[PDB]
Amino acid sequence: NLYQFKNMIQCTVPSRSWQDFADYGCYCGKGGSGTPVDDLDRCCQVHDNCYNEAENISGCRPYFKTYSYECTQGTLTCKGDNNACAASVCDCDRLAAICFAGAPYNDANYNIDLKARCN
Ligand SMILES: CC(=O)Oc1ccccc1C(=O)O
Ligand SMILES: [Ca+2]
Repeated sequence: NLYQFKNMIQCTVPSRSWQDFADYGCYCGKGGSGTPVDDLDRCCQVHDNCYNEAENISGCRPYFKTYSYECTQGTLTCKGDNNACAASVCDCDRLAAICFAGAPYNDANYNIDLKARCN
């Protein structure tokens, strides 16, 4: 679920407030269309796409599904007790968190005008 995703972010990127990733580029946060503005936005595009794919699983709701995961000593793990939906969503989130940690953050791309620049 989003609360868990937020925690994954806090875990792999402890140097930025999680909010910094909540409204960035065309894909990070609410937005979900257009051309990704940079490598960080591409992380979010793939993440959004990953959620769309999981929604195909009957009864699978990525924003709300609680999965089983651990973040200890610099390592994020999705656990084995996850059903297909939970496993898929956990991996979507895990891969995005890792992606965020390796991507450059451009303050200029935070809170951009989605209606004008992302369609
Ligand atoms: C806005 C939202 O509900 O989810 C997110 C939180 C942090 C980063 C990205 C997103 C997203 O939906 O793309
Ligand atoms: Ca999005």
